[PDB]
Amino acid sequence: SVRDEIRSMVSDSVDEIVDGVSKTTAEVINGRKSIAQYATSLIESNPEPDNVRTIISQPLIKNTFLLVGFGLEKDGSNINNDPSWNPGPTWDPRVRPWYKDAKNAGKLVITAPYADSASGEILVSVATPVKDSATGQFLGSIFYDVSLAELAELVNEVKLFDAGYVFIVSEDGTTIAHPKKEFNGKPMSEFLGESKINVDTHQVIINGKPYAVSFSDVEGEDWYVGVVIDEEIAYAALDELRRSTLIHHHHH
Amino acid sequence: SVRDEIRSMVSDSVDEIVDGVSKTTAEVINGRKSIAQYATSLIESNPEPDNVRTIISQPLIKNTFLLVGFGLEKDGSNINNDPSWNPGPTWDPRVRPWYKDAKNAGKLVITAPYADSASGEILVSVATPVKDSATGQFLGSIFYDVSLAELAELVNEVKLFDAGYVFIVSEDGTTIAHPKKEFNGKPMSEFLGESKINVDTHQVIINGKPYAVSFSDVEGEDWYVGVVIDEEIAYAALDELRRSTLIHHHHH
Repeated sequence: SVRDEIRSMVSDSVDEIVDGVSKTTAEVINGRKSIAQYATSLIESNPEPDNVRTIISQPLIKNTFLLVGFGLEKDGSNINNDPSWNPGPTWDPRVRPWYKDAKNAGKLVITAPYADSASGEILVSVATPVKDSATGQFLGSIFYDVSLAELAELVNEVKLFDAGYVFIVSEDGTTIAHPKKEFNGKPMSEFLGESKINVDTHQVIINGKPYAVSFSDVEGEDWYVGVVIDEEIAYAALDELRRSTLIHHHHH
Repeated sequence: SVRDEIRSMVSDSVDEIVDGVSKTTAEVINGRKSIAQYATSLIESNPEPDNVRTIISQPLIKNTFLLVGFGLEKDGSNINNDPSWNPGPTWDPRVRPWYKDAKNAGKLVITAPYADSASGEILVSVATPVKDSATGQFLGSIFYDVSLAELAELVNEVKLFDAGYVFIVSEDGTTIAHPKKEFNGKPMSEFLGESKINVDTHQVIINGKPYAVSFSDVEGEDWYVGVVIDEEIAYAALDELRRSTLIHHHHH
């Protein structure tokens, strides 16, 4: 009954992977949100353009986000942290989804996926409203852009026996991050066949071949981490481990 | 040969635990170092006391560190982020280990454990020198205090089968964080018997009982994570898992 022991380990492995990655993802994303909130709070204390630039141009900010910009309600001007960035002459921050999301929420949010103004790539942004200390009046919003390809790479650093991959979706099945960039912002049905999240681990047929799919909620956003695993490949990897370990122990 | 399979899983589990925790620890500590560097860089841009206070008094800073203070070379004054903190009337930041460590290193460092001036608790600090923009002359140093009890709790969040615990030591065997506060800053021999780090997983006798001990380097500091595990307890936990899984599968 070795086949049984290993098949059981595969099934359990699928669940432990998705649970672990959802915890990892929550930690990373919450960390970035906290950095964004800190920068925003400093800006609210003194929103003078030079001070804004100093706050958003430090290595921590440059390395944590793709791009950061503060758009002003008064005139649609912006202060950003990349002199090379140019969204075109008619760009108005006040009509962008990050700006409206933050304005309407009145607190830090993460946007749904949308197409970047300059690059056209699908991304999400952490977005915060800026209120002046004295009056609490809306001065504008700040975006902190998040690369979805980077997020996909990050969650796939997990060991998966070469048997599949991890992805992130929102509660309605919208793809947040897939190893294949083409699916970002698109319905997960485009790569899973299934359109809605079924949290219980289950089999799915893709390209006429069976895969195990499982999900786990991400605490802090309305996202889930999903995994797609070829259990035949996983079984082989684990069986190899078992045999290799035995042999090695005979001579050590 | 079920005993063999499980004993093997225990041995492998010991190693995977220490490796995983050392990766986790590196990530968390590097994150805190990056936040400290960011705050320091903002302060260097404008070290006026009110601006310093604004930078260090935000929730992110308050929540990431126990306490933050900027000590001045000129007169031994300080600006800190806790009006309730009082180290006594003769406290001079310029003679403290965090201050000298940062001054001498000329870059961000983490101190060896030392006794806090106000509380007497053993802690470590992230410490950074502050140089003025124009002249690059030393203005003073900033400490960002790290709770060792919190760090011990953090690294012990890992699942250990109720079979033992995780700790952190520096390369010379000095305890950085132990679940039992009494050992912090003391030689690891006080709880392990062994005085030097042996990275290969090995058996150690403690209180006349055998334990498996393993270590893994932490990238970014001269620290190691160690684990002490009762393999008899671990075997039982894993055997229970195997049996429970089998039974559950018979009816599901």
